[PDB]
Amino acid sequence: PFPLPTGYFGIPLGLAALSLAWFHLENLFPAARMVSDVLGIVASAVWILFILMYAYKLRYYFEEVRAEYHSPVRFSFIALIPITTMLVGDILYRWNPLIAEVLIWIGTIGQLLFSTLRVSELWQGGVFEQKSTHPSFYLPAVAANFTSASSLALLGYHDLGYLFFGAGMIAWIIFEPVLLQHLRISSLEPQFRATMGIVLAPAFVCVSAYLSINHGEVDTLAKILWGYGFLQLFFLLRLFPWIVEKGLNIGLWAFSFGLASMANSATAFYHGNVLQGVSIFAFVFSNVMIGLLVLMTIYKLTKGQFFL
Amino acid sequence: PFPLPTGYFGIPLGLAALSLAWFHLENLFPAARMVSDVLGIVASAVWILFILMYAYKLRYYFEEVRAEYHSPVRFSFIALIPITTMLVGDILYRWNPLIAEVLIWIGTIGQLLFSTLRVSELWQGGVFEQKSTHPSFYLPAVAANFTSASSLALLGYHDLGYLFFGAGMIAWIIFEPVLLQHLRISSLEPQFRATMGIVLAPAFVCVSAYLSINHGEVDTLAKILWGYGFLQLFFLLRLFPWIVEKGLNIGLWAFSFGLASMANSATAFYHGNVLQGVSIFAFVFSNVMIGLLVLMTIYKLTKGQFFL
Amino acid sequence: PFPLPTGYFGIPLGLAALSLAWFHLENLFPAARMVSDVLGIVASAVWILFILMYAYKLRYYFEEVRAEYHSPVRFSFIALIPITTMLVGDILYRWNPLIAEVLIWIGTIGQLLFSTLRVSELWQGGVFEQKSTHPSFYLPAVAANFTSASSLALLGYHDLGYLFFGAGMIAWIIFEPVLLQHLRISSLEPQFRATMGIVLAPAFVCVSAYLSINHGEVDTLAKILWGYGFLQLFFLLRLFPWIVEKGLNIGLWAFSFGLASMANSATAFYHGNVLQGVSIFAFVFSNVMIGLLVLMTIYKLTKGQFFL
Repeated sequence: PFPLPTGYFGIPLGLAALSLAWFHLENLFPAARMVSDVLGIVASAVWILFILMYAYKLRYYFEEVRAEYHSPVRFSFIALIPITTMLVGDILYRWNPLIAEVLIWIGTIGQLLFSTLRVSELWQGGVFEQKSTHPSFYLPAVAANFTSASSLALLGYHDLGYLFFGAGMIAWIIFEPVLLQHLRISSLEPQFRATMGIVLAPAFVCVSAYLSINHGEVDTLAKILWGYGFLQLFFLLRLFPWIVEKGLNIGLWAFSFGLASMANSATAFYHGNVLQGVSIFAFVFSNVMIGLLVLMTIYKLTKGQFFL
Repeated sequence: PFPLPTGYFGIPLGLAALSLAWFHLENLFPAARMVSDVLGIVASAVWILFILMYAYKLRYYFEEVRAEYHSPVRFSFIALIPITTMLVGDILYRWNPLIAEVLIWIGTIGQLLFSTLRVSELWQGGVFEQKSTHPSFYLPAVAANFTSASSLALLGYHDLGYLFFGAGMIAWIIFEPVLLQHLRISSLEPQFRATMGIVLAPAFVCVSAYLSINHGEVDTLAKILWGYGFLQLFFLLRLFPWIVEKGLNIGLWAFSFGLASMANSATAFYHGNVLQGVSIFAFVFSNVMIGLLVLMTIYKLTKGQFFL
Repeated sequence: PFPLPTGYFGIPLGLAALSLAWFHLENLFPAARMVSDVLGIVASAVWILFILMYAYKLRYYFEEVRAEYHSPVRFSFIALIPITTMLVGDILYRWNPLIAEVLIWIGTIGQLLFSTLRVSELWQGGVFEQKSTHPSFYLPAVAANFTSASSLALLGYHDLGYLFFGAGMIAWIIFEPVLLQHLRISSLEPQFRATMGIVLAPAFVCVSAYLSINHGEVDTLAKILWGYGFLQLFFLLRLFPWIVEKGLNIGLWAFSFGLASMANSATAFYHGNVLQGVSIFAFVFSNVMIGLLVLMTIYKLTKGQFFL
């Protein structure tokens, strides 16, 4: 097998999302920019390492890449590569806007092409099964569109960002019903339980992208999106002992994207003088959870229980 | 078996919702305030009686309470208690704002905790079944959130009300698809057919809550919500002979929440000079239907076919 | 059987939608009004011919009409008659507003009654099956409501148009999840693959109706709707070789409604100076695709492969 699973890309993804969330606090806190820079540099280094390892996989492990691409469930994790690429471009935009725009466009085109080629292929039927409805399916159809929308908004293409954001939002609200019904009916295997944290992602990622596109204006839509996001957060907090029933694992980084988007939207709301206490609580909670994830990853690295 | 099914809480629930709907017509009609006061007092008395009966059930019938709480389908009716509590708090707000706030907060916390502890347990799987997808599932995930949002808006917490309203709205949008698909596929047993009236509830309850939070402004969202609510109302009117295939019963009070929310939104739309004729028709239809429900309940009480 | 399938009504439907889209370009081009008039006249003639054929069917083939009405899947195509009637009324509104209003009201009442009588009857269950979830179900529940909303907006009834538009939009959002899940799970049979083009319709029909009701003011909702519409357009472009695996057929006109609504929304967006390049591309693409459909229909007619 390949040492690095494609699902490990959630580490740089979450770190970059948290870096952007901290970047949004540049003015109110002098060390916020330093924290954002540190997080962004760490995320960029991790993303570079993972991209090189995935290139090695393509060159010498193309059979596994083909298997995961053709699988009805594992293909969704390949969408983490363009998402993390767009996030790294967003990070670099504070230093080199040209490289940032190049990376953002590369990631947007890559994720759009991947969704067109694979997510639409499922409509043919026969390969996708009722037990293939996993939370990871948000990554190609939902998370990628929101990330592309936010990145394009960062580049100034606000109308194209609106298009991508709407695509992601409607895909999210069109897929989540069947996903939740399947979770209610057919449970979820322990090895796939860590991916339940992706259920927290779309609700907060949508509001983060919307606030990025519309210059951080807190409309009724953003408040509604936090309503659902906090409902989901409470639901998953009550289920966390069941998610980690078999123990802590690197798969819990799936919560990282949701937590970082929650922190970003929390900064946006705090800037708007709306639900300031709730925003502070959400930001602190997301930061503490991501710090615990980082500590767990460090412990796994030291103990050697990280790579496969 | 306890003489009071947990589903009988829809009587005070609908009566209180209609009382608030009439309260909204205080200025336009001099006896509207008297009608609202009468409805609110009757609803409060019925709610107090039912709360005492349920406390008796807890003290001496805790086995049945546990069975209904752990059931994947019957648990949803326990959410009627916090909803009725919040509605009674809303009623009392016109007399004792402090008691109203206390009841509203108690109900909001209770329903949020119930949804977190039970609606999220279903995701574990193995207990919820495809045949457990019933209209009653709206009560914990949807109706409770809308009622909490409207109550908080009544207290002045408009942003928290927006959060709760969005949670309820997105929960409704996420659950209704599978519910309607199941209804199309697996029919519905006669004993559960009376609960089909809850399908009418979310569309009108959402617009009622939205108009409560945003100071009764008729936005495009309210018009859209009435569009879908009237579509569903026509759909259920065509199905009413099928719903009462085995005769009228106290289960028809499930329509009461939808009718009362329709009346409240009708008052809100009439105040805004938007579709005044349709608003008057909806208000009159809701009042007449709830009066018919009250007459049926009185007939059952006299005949002795009310308690189980 | 009867020579003309009820699904052939998509020809006048698509032609009329494209005629309205071109009519929206009256001022920009001198020949735009002439093109719109030609398209509208051809669509009206085809609709008159098909209505006469369907009247002949009712008088002398009522058994087939009853069979398609009672079928859980074939009934949806009967909604094409009121939809095309409303579109023809919209066309005639430029010449005889009174006849246009009469036709629009007749079509609105007919489609509303059909949905109430049949779409709601499916909730009884036992006749609708998991394999009856086809894209054609959009026609009675979604496309009809959007067309009625747009037609009513054309007549000046903007609030009633908003009601119908919201009904259609929420019906679309409530049905698409299970439809896409079924498509992913079970492959659509080749004879029903041509109807996959109806999946493209709702996303663009919704934005077209919204622009018609709100005076073509490009709002965030319109941009979101284009986002999802273009996502679905790419998805179906990837799938087109699979849709026509067994060859081209008159069933491909199902794409006509989606393409024409895309063209109409393209005119609306170009008017507002929002994504002008994308608007031009969408308009040209829709016009070229509908022209290809027209050429295919002409070739089928010449080769005697059009009627059954």
